[PDB]
Amino acid sequence: KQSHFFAHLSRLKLINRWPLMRNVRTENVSEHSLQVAMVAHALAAIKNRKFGGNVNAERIALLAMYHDASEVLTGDLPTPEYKAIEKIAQQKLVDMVPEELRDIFAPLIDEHAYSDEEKSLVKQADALCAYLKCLEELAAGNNEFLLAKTRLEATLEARRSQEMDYFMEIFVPSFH
Amino acid sequence: KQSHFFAHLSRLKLINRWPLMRNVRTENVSEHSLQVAMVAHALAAIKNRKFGGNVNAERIALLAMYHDASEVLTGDLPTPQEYKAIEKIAQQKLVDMVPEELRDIFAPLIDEHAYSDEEKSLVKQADALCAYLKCLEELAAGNNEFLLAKTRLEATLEARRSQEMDYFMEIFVPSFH
Repeated sequence: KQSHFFAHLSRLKLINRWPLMRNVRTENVSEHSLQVAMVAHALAAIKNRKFGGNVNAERIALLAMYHDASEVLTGDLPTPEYKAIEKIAQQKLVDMVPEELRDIFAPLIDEHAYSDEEKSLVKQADALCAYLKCLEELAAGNNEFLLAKTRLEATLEARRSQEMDYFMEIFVPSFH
Repeated sequence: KQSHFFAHLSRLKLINRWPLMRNVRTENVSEHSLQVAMVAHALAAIKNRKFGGNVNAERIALLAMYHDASEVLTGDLPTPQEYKAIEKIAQQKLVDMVPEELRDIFAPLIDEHAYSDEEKSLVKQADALCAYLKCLEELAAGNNEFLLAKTRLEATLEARRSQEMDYFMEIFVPSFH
């Protein structure tokens, strides 16, 4: 009868990111995830408004909100077959959803269920938010994020798009 | 041409909730908004799935995400009403920061203006639930400062009672210990 799904989701805030480093401010996955939802929805809106897109931006936000949800079960594995830790964790999380509601939540949690465009937008937003964390940490005189900023920059180019270009041009200078 | 909008949104994680009590763990507005969006979405999908709903559950999530956004300009004012006009002012300040070409997208998310009545009701249900869930968390960690808030959030929840909330409470809420 009773599901522990939301009980586990409530632990996202407990999972800390960037653990191999001194952080001026510790960022948890719940915070990261809201920021990614917000950036991803903006990328989607921009693509629709300016670059011919036909994206469900509200849907994109919701995917972004759940994208790192399995980490309540695994913790954060920092990136310098673990896609298999992740797949298992996502399934175990989806298995907690009552059967009659599970088809709602499965494509939110399971990244393999994302269309190629949805996953592109979500991963653009994730890299920008990671990059933006690097700038905030830099701006507060923390040089430990120098390296991370440089590879994030390689990632950002790899995931380059018109909507990212716009975002970077218009909203990112303000983070200095 | 450069907007400070997202630079200000980034600050939501700096704003702390329940300021007048000792918290076992301090909850920020970013952590709250996410949990509200998750709850709001679930209350919308449940209504749709089991109780004859026709709501856009993704729209509802988005709104929930932005419901407290203006608090990056005002901070958090605990629950006691000209303070509504002041929140109205902070919102429009935030809206004014959006590039003109996107402002019609963002304006309705920040101001309680888009909101259809069912849509505003689901977000408020979710906000009350998440306030209540936090009271449960603190009580179960040994913190009696939250009893009183619990008692008054239960009256708020009765007042906002719905079928989909009844479902949520019965299935998902006892597990928070």
